[PDB]
Amino acid sequence: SSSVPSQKTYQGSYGFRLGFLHSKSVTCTYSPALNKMFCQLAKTCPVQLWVDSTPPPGTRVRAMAIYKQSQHMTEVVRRCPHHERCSGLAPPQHLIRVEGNLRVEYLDDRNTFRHSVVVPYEPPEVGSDCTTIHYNYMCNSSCMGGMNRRPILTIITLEDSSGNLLGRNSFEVRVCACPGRDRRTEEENLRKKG
Amino acid sequence: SSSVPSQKTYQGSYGFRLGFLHSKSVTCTYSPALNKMFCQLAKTCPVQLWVDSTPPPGTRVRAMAIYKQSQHMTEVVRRCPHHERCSGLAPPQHLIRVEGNLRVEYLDDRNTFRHSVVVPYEPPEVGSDCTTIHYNYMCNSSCMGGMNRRPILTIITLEDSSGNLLGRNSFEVRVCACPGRDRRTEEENLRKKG
DNA sequence: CGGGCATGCCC
DNA sequence: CGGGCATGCCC
Ligand SMILES: *C[C@@H]1C(=O)C2CCN1CC2
Ligand SMILES: *C[C@@H]1C(=O)C2CCN1CC2
Ligand SMILES: *C[C@@H]1C(=O)C2CCN1CC2
Ligand SMILES: *C[C@@H]1C(=O)C2CCN1CC2
Ligand SMILES: *C[C@H]1C(=O)C2CCN1CC2
Ligand SMILES: *C[C@H]1C(=O)C2CCN1CC2
Ligand SMILES: [Zn+2]
Ligand SMILES: [Zn+2]
Repeated sequence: SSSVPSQKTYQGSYGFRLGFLHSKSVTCTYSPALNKMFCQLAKTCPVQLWVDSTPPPGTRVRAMAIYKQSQHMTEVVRRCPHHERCSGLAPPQHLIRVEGNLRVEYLDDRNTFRHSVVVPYEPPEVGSDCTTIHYNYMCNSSCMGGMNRRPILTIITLEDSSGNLLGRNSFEVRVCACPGRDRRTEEENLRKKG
Repeated sequence: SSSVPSQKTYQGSYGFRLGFLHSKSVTCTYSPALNKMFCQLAKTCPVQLWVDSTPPPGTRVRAMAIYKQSQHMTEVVRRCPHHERCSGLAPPQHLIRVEGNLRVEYLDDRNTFRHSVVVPYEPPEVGSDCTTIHYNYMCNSSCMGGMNRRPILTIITLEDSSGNLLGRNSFEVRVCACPGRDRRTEEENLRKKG
């Protein structure tokens, strides 16, 4: 009955976890202490999928944004009117895109109105321990009429072809002009005032 | 042949001049030194019309915004996509509105695509030396996808019913959250660095 | 590139 | 209300 998707971590029977590459001026950088990705708008944000056990054929990987703060959780995260107007398969209203994938699907939920982007799950290549997806966030966190400075979480779910939830993980995202500066600022704030 | 309207002051045979009331946190304030109005979005910005001689019946008062800097003069000044979407008679794309007037006309030029807003000229009441029009600016100067931090001029023209230009005056506008702060900052910059 | 201005807003 | 943070950007 809820229109707010769960953000509860569920690593599940397949041992599903997210991973991030190690990285002022940088195009993205991930803070383990904050569980937070800092990245630039319309630029590659790699996310690694790690599993202990192999998902069944036909498993799908869904990404969805939700506002982090309780006061905004019920509002659908959308692209701002400016970036919606300056717009391949991604509807211009969608914040999150996937690049480099020929089987991407963009979904608008008939009941909750929430946007999500889905690609097939593929196991890592021989010798690799993870699968990397290239996400793109098409607005800054600050965009007026869109996220409007409100932090979001990205929720990544592993789902089988039948719709069973196999795993769920989430990370906070700040899309900003200066990821390196802002990560250092927030980590210092955590140490000094958190 | 030009699509850029003239901004040249032409006080003309009727002795046409603009006037402004004397005024942090203030909703508007005019700087004589800068010939610049500082005002808040969607709030009253009174402009006084002064003439030495009485215009003929059917005279009209037109207001139009142009970008002040040479690099942007040829671009039409428009409302940003966010404020256009969150919108009486004024088309949502128009930056400048007039409130309190039952004969307001909003014009989109067929050839130059520029927006303007027009009201009839009315002489001052007995004992008064000027006529006041209440303008509203529907975006901040900073609005992304609109003025985008670029200064504008407002051009006020007195035109007879036949289309003759009787007078022209202009003033710079900064639409901003804190007119009093920003006026003091710019006037200090003028004294120290201008 | 990094230093520092910008400017709506602080929940 | 004013002090000062915010955060894309400096032409
Ligand atoms: C955004 C990511 C990173 O974390 C670094 C810098 C750019 N990409 C790949 C490596
Ligand atoms: C998660 C794995 C690794 O450890 C490296 C970088 C990303 N994938 C493939 C090789
Ligand atoms: C915006 C104008 C002014 O200059 C002062 C303050 C509010 N209005 C009327 C007087
Ligand atoms: C321009 C005139 C004045 O001097 C005062 C204020 C505005 N109008 C009417 C009275
Ligand atoms: C973040 C900051 C930088 O380091 C360069 C890119 C964006 N911004 C301006 C220059
Ligand atoms: C300009 C500044 C003020 O003085 C109040 C109104 C807008 N802004 C925040 C509070
Ligand atoms: Zn945006
Ligand atoms: Zn606007």
